[PDB]
Amino acid sequence: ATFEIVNRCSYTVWAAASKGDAALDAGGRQLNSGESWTINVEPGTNGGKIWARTDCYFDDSGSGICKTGDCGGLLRCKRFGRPPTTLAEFSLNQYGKDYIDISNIKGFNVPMDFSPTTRGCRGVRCAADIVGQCPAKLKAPGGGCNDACTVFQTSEYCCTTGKCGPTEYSRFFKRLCPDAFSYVLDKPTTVTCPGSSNYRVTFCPT
Repeated sequence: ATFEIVNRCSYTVWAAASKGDAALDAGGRQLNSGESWTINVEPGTNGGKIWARTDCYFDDSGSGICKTGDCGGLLRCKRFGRPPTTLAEFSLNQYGKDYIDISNIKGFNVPMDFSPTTRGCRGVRCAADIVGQCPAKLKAPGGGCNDACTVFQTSEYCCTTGKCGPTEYSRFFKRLCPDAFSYVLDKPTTVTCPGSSNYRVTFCPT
C-alpha cells in the first residue's frame, strides 16, 4: 500500500512510520513545509503508526533528539515515539479489510488528516487547536498536549485493569476532536476501508 505523507504545516516536521518493532519504509524523514514523502507499506501490516516529530536535531549518522515524538534518538524510527504524538493508526489486509483511525491516546502534537486516496471509505481528521487549549496540567514544555495516562500514570487514565471510564481529560480531547480516540475504551472511531487501499496523511490540513 502507498501512503503519501504531506507536511502542510508552516514549520518543518520529521515524519515517522513504524509498527513498533520495525521501521515502515525508511522509518523517518525530514519534511519541510509543503514537502511530500511517499512510502510503501507491506500488505498485511498490523499495528502501523505514522506521526510527526517537532523541533528535531540530527547529526550526520541520523542520531539526535526531538521535542515531541522522539523514537530513541533516531531519524529513522524502528520503535514508537515519545508522547505527545497525534497518531495515524492502521492495520492493512485484515480479512479483506483495512482499518484506519486517528488517536489522541498518546496526546497531541500536530493536527492531522488521514484519508484514503482510493475509493470506498471516508477519512478522519483532528485539526483543532488542542495545544493552544490544552489544560495546564497536560501541557508539555517541549510542545504538545500530553494525555493523562502519560502524565499521571493511574489505572483509570491508563485503563490498566481493562475497565475505565471517560475522564475530564479524555473529554477535553473528545470535545475538540470527536473523530479521534480519546482514551483506551472510547467508542471506536475506526474506519473500515477496502483491503489494499492507499492513503494520504496530511499534517496541518487546515
